[PDB]
Amino acid sequence: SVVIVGKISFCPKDVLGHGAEGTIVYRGMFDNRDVAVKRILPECFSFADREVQLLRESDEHPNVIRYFCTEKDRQFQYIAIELCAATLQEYVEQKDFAHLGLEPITLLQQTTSGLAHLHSLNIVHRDLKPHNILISMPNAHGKIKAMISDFGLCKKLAVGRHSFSPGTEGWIAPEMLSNPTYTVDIFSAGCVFYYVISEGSHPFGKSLQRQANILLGACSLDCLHPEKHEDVIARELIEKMIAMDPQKRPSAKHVLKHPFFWSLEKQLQFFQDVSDRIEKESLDGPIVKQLERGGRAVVKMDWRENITVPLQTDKGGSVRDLLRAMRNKKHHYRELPAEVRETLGSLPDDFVCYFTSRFPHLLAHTYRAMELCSHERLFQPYYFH
Ligand SMILES: COc1cc(-c2cnc3ccc(NC(C)C)nn23)ccc1C(N)=O
Repeated sequence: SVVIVGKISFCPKDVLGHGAEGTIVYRGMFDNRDVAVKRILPECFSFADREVQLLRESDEHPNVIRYFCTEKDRQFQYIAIELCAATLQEYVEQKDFAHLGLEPITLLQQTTSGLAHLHSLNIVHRDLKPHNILISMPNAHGKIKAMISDFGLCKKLAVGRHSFSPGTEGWIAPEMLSNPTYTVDIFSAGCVFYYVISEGSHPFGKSLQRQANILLGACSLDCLHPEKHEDVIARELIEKMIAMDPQKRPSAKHVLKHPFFWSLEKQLQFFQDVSDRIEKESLDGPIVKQLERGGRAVVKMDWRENITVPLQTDKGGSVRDLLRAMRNKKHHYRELPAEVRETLGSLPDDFVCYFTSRFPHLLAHTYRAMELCSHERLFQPYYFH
């Protein structure tokens, strides 16, 4: 036997999962299309009506679950939505999906892109978590993508930028408990970022302590190494995203421009663009002095003695001179000997990594220092102005 509420139809045996409110997701069909059917209860009819409407307005984005139809009977309301592979919670909690060869930073780009679309439409999610972030079915070209999904707890803003004081514990922003705004979704995103990166951990600890810890601002990003470039860049972003002060949190569009998302080519191109921007530039200059404000430690006192034996043969405590050296070796790469291009190359991937491995604070330091040129035409692909 099957449930038929035309054009929506599902077999009650095929249950994908649940929803804490009493809602249950099934595998079903709408208009000869394989869909996921959500069976919401009469008490929750308000949520579904908000949900269906906000989806009608935003499902055209690729990182937002496609909504199909809504049909009511004498007992329930049914929502036909896009059928996906699994949730982000199942993806992270089961390392079988690893064979799918999905890129963690790309799922997060897709999730942030989906969220950034919502925010632009003046929609705050208020319930962003791994259960609601879904992993699509592979298309004809084998591509899989992340999507936003539980639209029940959303709120559309208007003239002003304020929400009033609600969700699922462990992922709620501190201000929603204690005015709240789009930055509530940035906090929940920050937690989701660390959870995928750490392959299961959460900044605020174990599932039951998490919300009590958010209230106390007691967190840990200890899966991130202080001297591993990949982890260092990741920490920078996550720390700002999970800030106890909403004012200190970056916007969705700010998050998408962060080096965390940059390719190895982009990472190297940024080092070219900055070292090209410096000179002609005097030390007394507010750009040079801001960049020199620090390492020393970033450059590990002398950036020459920690470099490879064949490269050192080809000031020694300057980030400005280290980046100038990098520019000179990148430019004159094919007009350089085989011995030095073997230990450094191949350009661009293995080239930039040679310095990011040996100096894990170089990109993180240069990026937040060079934030002074955030308005410049040259630095538009690096910051959000
Ligand atoms: C989180 O709930 C949703 C899930 C789906 C959905 C679509 N395809 C799949 C495949 C597996 C699956 N696993 C279950 C939920 C554990 N869910 N799901 C679609 C929409 C919603 C919503 N809350 O609106």
